[PDB]
Amino acid sequence: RPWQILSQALGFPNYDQELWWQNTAETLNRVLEQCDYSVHLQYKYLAFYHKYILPSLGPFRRPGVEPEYISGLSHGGHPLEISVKIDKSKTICRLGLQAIGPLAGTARDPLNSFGDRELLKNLATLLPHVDLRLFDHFNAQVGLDRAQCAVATTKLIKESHNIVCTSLDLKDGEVIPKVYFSTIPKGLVTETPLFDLTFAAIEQMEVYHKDAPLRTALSSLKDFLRPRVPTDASITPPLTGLIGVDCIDPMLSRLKVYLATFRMDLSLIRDYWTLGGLLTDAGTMKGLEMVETLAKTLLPFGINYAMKPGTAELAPPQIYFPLLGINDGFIADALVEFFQYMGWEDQANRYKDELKAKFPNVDISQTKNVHRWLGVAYSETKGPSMNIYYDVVAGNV
Amino acid sequence: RPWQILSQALGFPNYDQELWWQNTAETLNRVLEQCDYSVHLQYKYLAFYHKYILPSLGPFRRPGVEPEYISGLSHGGHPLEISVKIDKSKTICRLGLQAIGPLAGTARDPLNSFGDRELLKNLATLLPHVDLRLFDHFNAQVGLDRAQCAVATTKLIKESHNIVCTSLDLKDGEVIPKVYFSTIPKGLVTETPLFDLTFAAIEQMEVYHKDAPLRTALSSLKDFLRPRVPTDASITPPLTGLIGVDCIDPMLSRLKVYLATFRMDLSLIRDYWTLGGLLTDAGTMKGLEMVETLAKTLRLPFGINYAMKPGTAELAPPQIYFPLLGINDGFIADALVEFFQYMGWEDQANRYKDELKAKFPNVDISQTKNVHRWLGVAYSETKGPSMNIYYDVVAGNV
Amino acid sequence: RPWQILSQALGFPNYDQELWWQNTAETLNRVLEQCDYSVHLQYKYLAFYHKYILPSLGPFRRPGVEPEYISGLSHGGHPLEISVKIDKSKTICRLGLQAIGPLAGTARDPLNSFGDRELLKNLATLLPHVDLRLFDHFNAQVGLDRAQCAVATTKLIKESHNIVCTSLDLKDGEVIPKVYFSTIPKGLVTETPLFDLTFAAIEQMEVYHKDAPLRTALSSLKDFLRPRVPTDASITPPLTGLIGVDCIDPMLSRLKVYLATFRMDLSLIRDYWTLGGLLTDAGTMKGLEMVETLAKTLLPFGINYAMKPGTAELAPPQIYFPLLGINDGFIADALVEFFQYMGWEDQANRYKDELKAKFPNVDISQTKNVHRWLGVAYSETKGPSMNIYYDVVAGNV
Amino acid sequence: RPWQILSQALGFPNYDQELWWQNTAETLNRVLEQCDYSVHLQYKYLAFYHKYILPSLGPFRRPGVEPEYISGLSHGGHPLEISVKIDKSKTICRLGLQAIGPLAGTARDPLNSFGDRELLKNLATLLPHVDLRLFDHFNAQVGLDRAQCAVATTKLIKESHNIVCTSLDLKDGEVIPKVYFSTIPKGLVTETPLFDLTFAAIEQMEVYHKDAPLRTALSSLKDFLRPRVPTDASITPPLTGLIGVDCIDPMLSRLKVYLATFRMDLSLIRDYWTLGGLLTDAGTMKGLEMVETLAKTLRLPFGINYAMKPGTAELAPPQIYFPLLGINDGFIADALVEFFQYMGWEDQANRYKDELKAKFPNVDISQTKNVHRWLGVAYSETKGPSMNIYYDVVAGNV
Ligand SMILES: CC(C)=CCC/C(C)=C/CSP(=O)(O)OP(=O)(O)O
Ligand SMILES: CC(C)=CCC/C(C)=C/CSP(=O)(O)OP(=O)(O)O
Ligand SMILES: CC(C)=CCC/C(C)=C/CSP(=O)(O)OP(=O)(O)O
Ligand SMILES: CC(C)=CCC/C(C)=C/CSP(=O)(O)OP(=O)(O)O
Repeated sequence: RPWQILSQALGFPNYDQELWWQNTAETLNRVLEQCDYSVHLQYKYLAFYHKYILPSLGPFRRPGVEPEYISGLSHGGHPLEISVKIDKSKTICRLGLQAIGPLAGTARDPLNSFGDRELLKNLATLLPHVDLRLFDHFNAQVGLDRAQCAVATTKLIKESHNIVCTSLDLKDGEVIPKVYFSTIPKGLVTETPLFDLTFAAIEQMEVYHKDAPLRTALSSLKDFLRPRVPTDASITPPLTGLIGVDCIDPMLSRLKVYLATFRMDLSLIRDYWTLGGLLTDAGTMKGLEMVETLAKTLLPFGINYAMKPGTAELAPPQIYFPLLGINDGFIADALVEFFQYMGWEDQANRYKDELKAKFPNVDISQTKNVHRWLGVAYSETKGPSMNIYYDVVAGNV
Repeated sequence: RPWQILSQALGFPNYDQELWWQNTAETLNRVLEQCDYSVHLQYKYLAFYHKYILPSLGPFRRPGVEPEYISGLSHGGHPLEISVKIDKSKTICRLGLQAIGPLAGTARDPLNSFGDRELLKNLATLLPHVDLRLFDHFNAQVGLDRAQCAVATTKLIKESHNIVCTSLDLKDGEVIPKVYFSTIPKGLVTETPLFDLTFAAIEQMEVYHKDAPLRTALSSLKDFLRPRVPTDASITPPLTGLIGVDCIDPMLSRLKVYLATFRMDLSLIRDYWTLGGLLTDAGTMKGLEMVETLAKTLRLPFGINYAMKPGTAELAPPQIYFPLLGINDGFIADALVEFFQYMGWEDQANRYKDELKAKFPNVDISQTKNVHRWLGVAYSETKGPSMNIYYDVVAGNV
Repeated sequence: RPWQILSQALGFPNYDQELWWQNTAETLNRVLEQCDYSVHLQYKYLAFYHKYILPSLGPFRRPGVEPEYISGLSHGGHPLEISVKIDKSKTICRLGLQAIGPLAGTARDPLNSFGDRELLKNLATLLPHVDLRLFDHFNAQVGLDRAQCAVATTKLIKESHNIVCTSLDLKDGEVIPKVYFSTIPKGLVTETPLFDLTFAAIEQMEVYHKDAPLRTALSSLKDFLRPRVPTDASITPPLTGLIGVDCIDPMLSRLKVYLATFRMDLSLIRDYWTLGGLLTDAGTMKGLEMVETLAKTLLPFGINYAMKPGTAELAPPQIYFPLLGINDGFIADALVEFFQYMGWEDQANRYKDELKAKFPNVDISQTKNVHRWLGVAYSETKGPSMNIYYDVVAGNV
Repeated sequence: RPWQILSQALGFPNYDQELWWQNTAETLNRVLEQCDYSVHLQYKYLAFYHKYILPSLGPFRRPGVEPEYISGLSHGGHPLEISVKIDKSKTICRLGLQAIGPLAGTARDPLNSFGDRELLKNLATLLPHVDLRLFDHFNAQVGLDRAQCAVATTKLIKESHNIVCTSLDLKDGEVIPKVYFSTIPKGLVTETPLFDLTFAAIEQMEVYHKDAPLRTALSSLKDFLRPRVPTDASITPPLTGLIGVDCIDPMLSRLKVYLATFRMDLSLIRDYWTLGGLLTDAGTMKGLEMVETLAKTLRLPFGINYAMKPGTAELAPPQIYFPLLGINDGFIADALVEFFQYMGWEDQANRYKDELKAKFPNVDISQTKNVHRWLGVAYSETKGPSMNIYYDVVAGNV
């Protein structure tokens, strides 16, 4: 199998990398097989993962070895998730990580401020269409100096000592990077409202200055958000907690504004999904029915508003449900049910057996940490989709 | 001597780093001695240089070995300069380089777009006061993607295939980084006027949005520049060719707008120095007299660098850079002696020549015309007059 | 194709590595395909080649860039050859290289004394059955200190400033390393006879002390060689110029003693092949007829005497014919003829078309440097075989 | 101070290297000062240490972070010691380490078989007189393949999962490497007597084949050892546990055979020191009196190290190593003062305690029992008496 062949051919520079491979790569290869990637792409993505991602992952937290940097991306503190994005017809695999610098979580780098960009630089000489300009824009607007990073660490739990996260879509035959910047450290240290910071960073983008439609969409979103998030500097959910961009040509990149909140019920889902009554069309409502059904059939909730240059009008957000603490066999049975409801019979009929085969070392009827998040979306052009995020290390140990 | 001891202690990871050391470090150690740095700071800076700068300099261009990336920073194509900044009371040493990535000047990195930031990241875990926000801001506004970088290379000579360069001030026992971003590649690829792209990038700075005084100073500079630099997309002089920032807290960083031009005479000097009559105070006029005198005493373009600080509403006189490539270095030394006497810096005058010879022991500097590359002169209200002398260190050694 | 997929997935740390890949890896992948390696082994070997060999190859000599170290392994000074070993039924691909240290050919490393062992160390943590003890034994007996290496360089042409060479057999599904140590630098600097040095280094092996049969074989070989190679310190071919070992368990390793000479004619072939009349059996003679025929149908000639612990009796050597300067289309037509004579009809019928497909950038009817060496062997148990060494860079530029 | 300046100039590639520096370099700089190394040599050695030794030390074992490889070189499992060698006229500093590979103590490298050679290769391009031939010889004779290394790990406690270690003498402004190869893993895996495997490896040396005098000295040592060490395959004392060489021209290298044993009293000391009566000369007897006196003034095994040089036919007295782990370090300091007075080294006696406290400022050395780990004593016909004091530097700092 590719993951075994690459281990034979490449070995490992060090033991943490070897332990990362032994705890993730068989799962990754399985996901790729299940999603119908050809063998040549399996090799491509696994070889890429070996060379670029393994060294980015830092030490492998395990009994007796407590790293200096502890990630919020997973239950055991490992800076890695693997996700799938499921349509009617097809499934795409994606990696989410934090790239860990070698002084991360110590005085010289308290918020792991440098590793992700270093990874992106290696990707920019690897891949012709990687563009770092929006990364650099937002790193400039929300990043902090060393002293400020140290102040932020005294105000934040260990699992939130970060400023950026990276995801890599393994799509078509390419690697497509996207990043998310956190607003909280800058809000805490500057005592500036999260809302003001978020929109000020956005309004200073080059593309915002050139694109009237984006400015119109952003003004509707600010109207919607202003009354719903804090006006003061407090970290009171609901709040504008992340800004996401795609590492592509800025005029093509989707700009994402992510809300985090700890309350969700039907009223709130409806409010978020329709932007308080702004969106009342049939596509929107069909999406809403999906999301309501999913909630009935079934960490903060997330709401992600995505905007593109050239589009004046806002769409429904993607909504993220946290699943940590809920039985993974229950979740699987629920998703089978939801897939049937969506008419995705094939996905329903394979979901549970494929889930087990992804995570052979664990008994999913006994685990509660393997499914970590579920995202749901509905797009006027693309259709409905569902994003499932897995704590791959929890699924392997 | 420190440069020799460090060569013995540390060796070299490869032969290009060894050649960079054998052509630069003895000079650098000399400069630091001549500037009255203590032995401990000589070690600090030479060890820093070995660890951080040698790998950043890439291959050492030499007969039989042509790198893929050729720098415009020096005559022989070497991405390094060493400068001194001279006052009444003190002299400080500065390094200027381009950090060369390992695929620089090839399809995967046509304009060497990544090495300087990588160096800066390493400096940010080394030094507590290094700040990358303004670097990242301007890299975002004036940097180009790979395909654009490839287009730019078809429109620029090999020595101008760059977007950024870095200087490191070796001051107060610290290393203070500053960078300069080139506007030309973006201007060429986007067919936008240099003046428009320069000020649009500046106007999107976070600090510009928060600081009324900086906006006001910028606004006076634009009024001065707009009728003097092109309004079209042409690359013709005087032009806004570089944006400089200091890699420190954005609220403390000096923002620089550098003009390049070929034409200079006393009336242009006055125009640049006084911003066409805007500045008429005694300090300004005393400065002007100094700069005129230097010009009389004395091909690359002239430079004119307008430096602005958040919290300051008013423009000061720029620093003026005289290009010295092609002029005999013994003449330049005699000219500087003369100028130092005129400023009343007798001690600097009496040591300049002997010190120059001792900086460059492997070459006869009276026979060279490329060792002195630039001379910058400045006057400050609070700080006094200063002179910046930029040396092509490799031309001084090979 | 694997070589293209790996280039997409891995990129290159630097431009010399990229140029090595662009001048060799398509050829390598072609060789592996032609030899019926499965796709999974093609990936294994090409990924291995990317990770381990590319950085070992040093700079890529090209117009305007003259490295400090110039290899004798190829016509353009590149430290690389690809060879095939052909039987009746099957063909095996092998890599020959010098691993170039980053100070090679300069005062701090005048004879490139360190790179090969550094490569072997990385292989010893990659591959479970790699054994370095014989490497270290011979490096101890024939290696030189810095001053001695500098003296040797004043007495040797630039293309012979080396002490070790490495080959990697890509066999079964493994990588099997072998090395060759040169005796000449130590002979020159110490003014010791090459014969004395060679046998003294051998007689100090641990396995020689434990294995009576090897000592008996070695005593017959010394009897045969003593009158034929110099008794003085001169570098007068015929001479004992290399010692070869396999980097495996010393009790399994073949020990090789390689003679170089500039004269070969029928008398001498017969003398070398039969060890001056010692070997007169039917297998030996059948081998001799092969070798004579090959010579008629068609750098020093080489003669390689291989011995194994547990075997008291010497076998016929492998004989190496240099082909540099001879037309590569002529060579191909000759080999087709020789293959037919051996009854290897299938090999004959595909040789020329496969050769062209290995080296598509060149016209083999116009080149004289692509075939560099040919080795012929006959083994009592294994049968006849032929080793063809290609200047892969000459075949690509 | 140099250790601080280098930390400022160089920083650290990772947090384990930073912790190694923060627990060792201040001590090391102190030792070098105390030994009257000039500031330039202090820089030379501390910069060398930063570049070459810090990466070789692997992870810094500490609460919450357990490495895969645990060294027997120190009490806390840290692969580092610092020693001083004291004469009448001078004191020199030595580093002892294991160079830890990145897969050490795991399936791909169970006995850390590659790191020390890799360090030595880097030293061989750094320093002109470093020679790897004897290293490679003994690595060939006593080193093991992966499967054998895995077998050995099942028969040895974690702290003895090693085959080699390295010392670096910081002498004459140079770095002089030496190594010690363990015989036990080969003895265990092959079930061969340690005595037989030790001498078979020695007897295959190129220099042994060329040097009649060394063979003769070896022959006298074997006669002495054969009735004292086991004839069977057992790992019981006194045993031939290490072979030491200097990484120099084989014809100049001292070959060492190190015995380990637990039992010592005055009659055993005499036996080891005189080789059971073989040596009876005045120098030898004067040495013996010294060593007896030290023993009276004063768990790891005792060591006895027999050092032989090509061209010398006759055996000299060994160096004897007293194990000091578990004994109070204030007592040891008082004992050494007493011994120094007895040797007539008044100045060394008068400074020993104060200097010890200044070497280890972060710990109260009067409360510790692991900081002094070994004390070696030697007498040489030509050179005089000497004392080697080995410190667990990390135990002196944490
Ligand atoms: C770890 C935190 C803060 C939230 C977990 C959920 C998460 C990382 C959503 C990322 S948005 P994304 O995966 O990029 O959604 P798509 O546009 O790729 O479909
Ligand atoms: C314009 C071209 C071709 C190269 C750049 C010229 C150059 C080295 C400008 C340096 S300005 P700088 O050294 O930063 O002067 P200060 O403001 O530090 O006094
Ligand atoms: C470059 C020089 C000195 C000779 C060229 C021929 C050469 C390298 C023969 C190697 S012997 P080898 O390839 O290992 O023969 P096999 O036992 O592998 O069949
Ligand atoms: C025997 C065990 C458990 C560890 C080795 C003990 C050790 C550090 C011996 C060093 S002998 P050494 O420092 O080389 O003495 P010198 O001959 O240099 O005077």
